[PDB]
Amino acid sequence: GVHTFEEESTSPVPPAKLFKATVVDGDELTPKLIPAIQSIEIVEGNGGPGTVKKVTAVEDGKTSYVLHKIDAIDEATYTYDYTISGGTGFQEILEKVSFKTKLEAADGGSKIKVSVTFHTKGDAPLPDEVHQDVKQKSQGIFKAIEGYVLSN
Ligand SMILES: O=S(=O)(O)c1cccc2cccc(Nc3ccccc3)c12
Ligand SMILES: O=S(=O)(O)c1cccc2cccc(Nc3ccccc3)c12
Ligand SMILES: O=S(=O)(O)c1cccc2cccc(Nc3ccccc3)c12
Ligand SMILES: O=S(=O)(O)c1cccc2cccc(Nc3ccccc3)c12
Ligand SMILES: O=S(=O)(O)c1cccc2cccc(Nc3ccccc3)c12
Repeated sequence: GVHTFEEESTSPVPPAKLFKATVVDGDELTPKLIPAIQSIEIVEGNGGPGTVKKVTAVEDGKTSYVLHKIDAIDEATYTYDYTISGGTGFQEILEKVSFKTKLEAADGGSKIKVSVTFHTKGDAPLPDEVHQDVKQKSQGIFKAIEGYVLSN
């Protein structure tokens, strides 16, 4: 089953700085800022579309990973589209979740435009708990980096 959500939020950080921290320096900063995430390793490609990253994390003493695949990336338009799937750490009811993110200038800061598509196994509805967990983690990473950028 396919479940789509669209959201907008704002940041006081201007788009080039926010894009650089979250997308270009994200693989270095995320493990430093999020206790559970141990590493983000490129397993295929060189940072362009098709690049696959292995994200390893620890929870309740156990180690697992998921795969992050770049669908599109363009620095000039602050565009970053990526898919989370597979590995040993992914939500059981999900085949994949695809993200389309875009920043634009707003009021000295950034407007953030997101489109999120959950692909559930078979014809399963998206449980509230799975929506909530993917959203909290997505927000957590983005907002940990944003706070870091504000501190510097
Ligand atoms: O929980 S997931 O829904 O995959 C998830 C969804 C959205 C963003 C995520 C970012 C990093 C790690 C995740 N999970 C993860 C879990 C265990 C080990 C490694 C990564 C993320
Ligand atoms: O949502 S339901 O209407 O039961 C449902 C309806 C139709 C197909 C479903 C397939 C898998 C899991 C479900 N439920 C489920 C229940 C608890 C937790 C996670 C998924 C499905
Ligand atoms: O939560 S939001 O404020 O849009 C948000 C804020 C900042 C960064 C985000 C990155 C990915 C998805 C989001 N939203 C999202 C929406 C539904 C499900 C999962 C994530 C992000
Ligand atoms: O902790 S929980 O709400 O369970 C939580 C569980 C899973 C993912 C989370 C992502 C961001 C923030 C949380 N809360 C949080 C609460 C206090 C300080 C920092 C983060 C998340
Ligand atoms: O991760 S902390 O452990 O604080 C940390 C530890 C050691 C050095 C740090 C340098 C800059 C920012 C941090 N964190 C940070 C995160 C969000 C907002 C402001 C600062 C640093």
